[PDB]
Amino acid sequence: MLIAFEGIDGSGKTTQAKKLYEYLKQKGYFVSLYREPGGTKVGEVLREILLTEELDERTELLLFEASRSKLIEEKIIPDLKRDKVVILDRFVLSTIAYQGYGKGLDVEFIKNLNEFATRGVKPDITLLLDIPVDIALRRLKEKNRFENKEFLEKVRKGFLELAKEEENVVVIDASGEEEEVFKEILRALSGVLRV
Amino acid sequence: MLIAFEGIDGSGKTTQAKKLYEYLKQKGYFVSLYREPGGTKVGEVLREILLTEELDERTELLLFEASRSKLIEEKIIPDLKRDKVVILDRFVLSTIAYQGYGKGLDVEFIKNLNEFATRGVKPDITLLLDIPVDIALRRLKEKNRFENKEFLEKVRKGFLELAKEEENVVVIDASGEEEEVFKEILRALSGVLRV
Repeated sequence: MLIAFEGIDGSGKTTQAKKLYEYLKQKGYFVSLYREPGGTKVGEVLREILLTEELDERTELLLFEASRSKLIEEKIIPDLKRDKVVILDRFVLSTIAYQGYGKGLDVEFIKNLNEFATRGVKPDITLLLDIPVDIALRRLKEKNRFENKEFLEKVRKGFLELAKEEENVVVIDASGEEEEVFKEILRALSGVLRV
Repeated sequence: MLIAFEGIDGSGKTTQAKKLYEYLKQKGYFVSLYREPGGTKVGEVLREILLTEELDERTELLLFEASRSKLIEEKIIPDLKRDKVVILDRFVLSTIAYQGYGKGLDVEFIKNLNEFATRGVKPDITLLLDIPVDIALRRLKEKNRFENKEFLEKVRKGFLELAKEEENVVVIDASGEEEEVFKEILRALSGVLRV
């Protein structure tokens, strides 16, 4: 069982992912929660580089994938083997939406690169937290984060197109309040998990 | 015109601001140098409060802003009208980096409050003296004053985040020696002030 949250910054991926983690453990499941990039010793150091160093979009993409690669081989695959419910804050769709639709890199090449890093491991379900950029931005400012509106509009559209073209993605209206967004997530999850 | 020095404690703001004051004065400009908080009679009164009283972060911000308001209308605006070169040891950027990224207050609100206190008066150029926190702390320690490392790391990052989108902000590598740093400041200044 692999559950992946996707969506633009400010969509509430980290908060909802944590809510789900606590919720499922309480129900008796063995669960893991990882963030991308990061999640492993090597992955976290790369996270630093990515968020502090001046990088061209290509080196950036390669570093995101190397982090993903390490996380997959070191923790995700072994977790799934032990029947743990793995929850990901961000995953493959975001790489495509940001690097592809946002920065202009080739989507098929990104898909091929994602495939390589994850050894073909895909989510049983992907929760796309959709939300208008303006609301996402307000929420980010509350945490003193300021993102590029123009860039995010492109990324938002990218996610929505991806939600149509591929398997197991449920679009969640993440514009509402926390508990309501979370309840909508549980309902989408009732289709793969019994809650 | 107005020149502002910004940066964490130990980045050499006071030392370099004084050096610039001397250099400009010898060149023939009529110069004024003020340090916040303070600069006025009421400001000093607020300065002691800020230094000798337990205050929540919101009250602290309002008193800083009040000292700035008084200094702006009593000295700075009149100085600028008289074509005096005004040099500031600390200014609006520091308030944002410290109270916002440092203590967690709303960055957007702080910027708005900055604007109100200054009546819109902004620097022709802002010199952000960037330096690694451990180096600044070393320098502060040799003066036998100690600052919070965890806090400054947040503040330092804050200053750099601001430097990316705030107007007329020049990042000076303040990790160098005194004369080479001042040389950099003078080069940075040549773009707005033909000394």
